[PDB]
Amino acid sequence: PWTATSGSCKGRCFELQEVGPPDCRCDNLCKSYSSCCHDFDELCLKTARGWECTKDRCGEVRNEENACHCSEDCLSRGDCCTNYQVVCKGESHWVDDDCEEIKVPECPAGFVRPPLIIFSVDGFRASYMKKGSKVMPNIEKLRSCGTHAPYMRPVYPTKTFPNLYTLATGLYPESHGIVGNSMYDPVFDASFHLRGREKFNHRWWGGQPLWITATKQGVRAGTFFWSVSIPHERRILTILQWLSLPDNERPSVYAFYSEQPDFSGHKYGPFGPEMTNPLREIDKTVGQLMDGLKQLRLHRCVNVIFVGDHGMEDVTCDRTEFLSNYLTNVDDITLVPGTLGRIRAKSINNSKYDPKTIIAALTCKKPDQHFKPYMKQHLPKRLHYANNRRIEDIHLLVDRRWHVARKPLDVYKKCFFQGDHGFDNKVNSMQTVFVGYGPTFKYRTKVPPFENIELYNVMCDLLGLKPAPNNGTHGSLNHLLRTNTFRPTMPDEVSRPNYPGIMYLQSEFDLGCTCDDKVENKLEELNKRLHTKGSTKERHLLYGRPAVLYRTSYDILYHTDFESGYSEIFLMPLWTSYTISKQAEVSSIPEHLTNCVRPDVRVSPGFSQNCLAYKNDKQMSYGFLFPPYLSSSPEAKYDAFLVTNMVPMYPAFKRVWAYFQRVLVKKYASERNGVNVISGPIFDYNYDGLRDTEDEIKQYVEGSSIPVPTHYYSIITSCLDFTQPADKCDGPLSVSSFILPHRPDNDESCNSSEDESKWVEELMKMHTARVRDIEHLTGLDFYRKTSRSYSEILTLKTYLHTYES
Ligand SMILES: *[C@@H]1O[C@H](CO)[C@@H](O[C@@H]2O[C@H](CO)[C@@H](O[C@@H]3O[C@H](CO[C@H]4O[C@H](CO)[C@@H](O)[C@H](O[C@H]5O[C@H](CO)[C@@H](O)[C@H](O)[C@@H]5O[C@H]5O[C@H](CO)[C@@H](O)[C@H](O)[C@@H]5O)[C@@H]4O)[C@@H](O)[C@H](O[C@H]4O[C@H](CO)[C@@H](O)[C@H](O)[C@@H]4O[C@H]4O[C@H](CO)[C@@H](O)[C@H](O)[C@@H]4O)[C@@H]3O)[C@H](O)[C@H]2NC(C)=O)[C@H](O)[C@H]1NC(C)=O
Ligand SMILES: NC(=O)[C@@H]1CCN1C(=O)COc1cccc2nsnc12
Ligand SMILES: [Ca+2]
Ligand SMILES: [Ca+2]
Ligand SMILES: [K+]
Ligand code: NA
Ligand SMILES: [Zn+2]
Repeated sequence: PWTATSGSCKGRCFELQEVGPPDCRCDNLCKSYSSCCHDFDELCLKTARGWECTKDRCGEVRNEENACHCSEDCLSRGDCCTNYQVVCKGESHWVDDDCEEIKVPECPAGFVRPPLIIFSVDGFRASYMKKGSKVMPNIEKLRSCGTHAPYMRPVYPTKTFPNLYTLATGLYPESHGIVGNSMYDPVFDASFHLRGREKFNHRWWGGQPLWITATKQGVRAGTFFWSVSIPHERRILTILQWLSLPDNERPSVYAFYSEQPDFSGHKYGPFGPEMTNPLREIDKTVGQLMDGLKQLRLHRCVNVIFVGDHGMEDVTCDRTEFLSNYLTNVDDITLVPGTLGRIRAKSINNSKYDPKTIIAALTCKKPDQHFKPYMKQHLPKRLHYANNRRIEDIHLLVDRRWHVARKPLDVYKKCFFQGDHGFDNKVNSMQTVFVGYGPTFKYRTKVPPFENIELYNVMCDLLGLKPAPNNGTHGSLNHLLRTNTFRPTMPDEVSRPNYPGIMYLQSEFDLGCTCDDKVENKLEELNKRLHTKGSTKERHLLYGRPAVLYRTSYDILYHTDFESGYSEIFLMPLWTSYTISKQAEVSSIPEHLTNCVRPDVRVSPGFSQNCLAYKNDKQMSYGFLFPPYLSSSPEAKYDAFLVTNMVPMYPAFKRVWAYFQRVLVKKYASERNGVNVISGPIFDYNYDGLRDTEDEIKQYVEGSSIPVPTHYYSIITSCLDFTQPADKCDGPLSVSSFILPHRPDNDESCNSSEDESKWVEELMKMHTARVRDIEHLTGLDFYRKTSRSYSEILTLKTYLHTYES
């Protein structure tokens, strides 16, 4: 675009409404667009005499050339140096004052709501709060007096633009569209990059960021972006001047952004000796804001959020893997490189390109290989990184401390750097910070770690806004807040279950199944009837039946050892619930029952699986959701071979599933003092993170209507106080969950030729999940009947067990 830069910034410095080219701009982004009026530096970026009042400037004659003022009129003009009251009026720095609870907002007249200030710091690693604590007194006072988490989990990839835009929208990058710091959109045929002009185009930027949500609901917003050449002292002074505007003109929400400590972290590594100075400097900027707020009498009015986008790991040029050491055809691919890999064909005119051969050439080729290839639909579902045309089908998950590059020349026609980020968002070095301070946040409160996708909802709660639809779980962070909590109701159940009794004779079934189960006592005849009508259901279903939130046809089936919700549409359980006490015994499948499958006389032949389909399907076998190994008695074991408990399983997956059921469930019950397990299938053939309808299923057991799951889940719940058994717990719960990919090979696990005891648990840890992730993939709602507050249950449903030490 052309700009007539001969207009003037007189009286317009850091104006909030941006004017359209060809008119010249005076806003905090004009520099980045080469569009400022000729006099912007002169008028808007004054530097004379620097940023601090000195004793000799106190009561000076106003000089409009000064960067900031120490004259008597400065407080009414809103343009004092932040230290004016300290130097000139005997006041204390905010950091030197005792922490005093802010029970109510203490705001000047005309303030309709406590303003919100988001203070975002690039590359601020979680452990900086403890390791830098001696040189960050302002930050340590926000942290200790307010509400803090030990860390906040970013989104993947743990890069700047994806994380800042997730902070602004509450969306996963797959949904907001900023899926990396570099991208190719094949529909646009356009490329997005850090340097350059394409990234300004609005088409990259999906969802509804907080400043737009605010503006649409009548709440005014400061501009959230700052041109890199505007010094931090000037950003802070601009925020404080905006806070002196008249009521009708004054924003309610503001953002400050620091490029540090990321900028230095890339050069020196996360804990380089050079990193102390950048931490001191950020702390000094926080001190400037808080002193400025105290001058304006806003320091007990404003909610301040101190938040990072991601951490920083040790990474050097010598720890690079080269695709040229794996692929013959390296010139036929494009790689997006570094702390992740994304691969596509160099040319869409190349009908020679085959993803299968590239994946195979990159799979377990070298004993200490520092990346793992995936088709994007096979990535751990917790990453939510697939449902976007900008995310390449082929992905490389790079080990922490490493890079991937196409060939060696890429690394020295561009060592230098000692830090980088972008790795798996569960990696400890990638975690970042959260502090909330103000009237609306709690006083001196620690909260558990949480994900950055949750903050948009809370920022909306802080400003009285209705959030746009997002990936947060609204209410899961109510424990951060003194007031403005959001009081959600549980979703309504959409489908009520049937409770079938005995309706079918054995001879009505023609399923091609056999079982050696013909073995005839009137004591345990009343008992079996009691078990089938749900006499043990209180033991095995501890948190109520899951609610089905979509329209479907399903049956509740009771058994001595487990309860299921059996889908007449999918011909298998949606869910299977069972409790395993610390004392439970593991047993074998008796030799005579190895191939036993039994018709369920509560369920019609036409709503049943059949064994003939599994015999004819040479790729597919079957497993059971309730494990026969954990049967309470020889007689109860027959229930586990019901055709209503069977699910399709590739033999390679049955190795994983059998080890989980035979070894790991009992191990968890031993360690956690009992566990409640809910297991089931997931169908996500379009990798959108959402339950498939039946018309989206791409694979069936050959010759049948039996759909093949993409994944199997388990939710494993126990008492947070492990002195109480899982089935008699009086207080909060503890959960871990997974979503295992249902794959026909174990190529993901490079050690899979060894015994399951060396690789299966490591696979399961990689595919750790939130209960909320399973809710999206299944249309079920769990924990409907506990003694716990709903907000606490929402917090439990967002918990991720990360298995970092
Ligand atoms: C995380 O939270 C988010 C937000 O809540 C969840 O995402 C939502 O999920 C819904 C279902 O997947 C989805 O609703 C669909 O969207 C269509 C309307 O879309 C536009 O409008 C909204 C509102 O302003 C806007 O946000 C959208 O933004 C997307 O697209 C723009 C421009 O392309 C992007 O810049 C932006 O980043 C975003 O991209 C992301 O989402 C899209 C899908 O919209 C993906 O394709 C991208 O990869 C990326 O992830 C849009 O501008 C609506 O038209 C749909 O309705 C059809 O679907 C069914 C199925 O048959 C049918 O019954 C309907 O009547 C209709 O059918 C017809 O169209 C079909 C599809 O073309 C066609 O096949 C049929 O044959 C018919 O012709 C549908 O309602 C909603 O858009 C997104 N929103 C966002 C912001 O992403 C997300 O699910 C959560 N994640 C998890 C894991 O929980
Ligand atoms: N000028 C710049 O390019 C620097 C680098 C980030 N940026 C900022 O000034 C602050 O940046 C953001 C704040 C909120 C949402 C965002 N989505 S992507 N970047 C965002
Ligand atoms: Ca960053
Ligand atoms: Ca789906
Ligand atoms: K088979
Ligand atoms: Na393998
Ligand atoms: Zn960086």
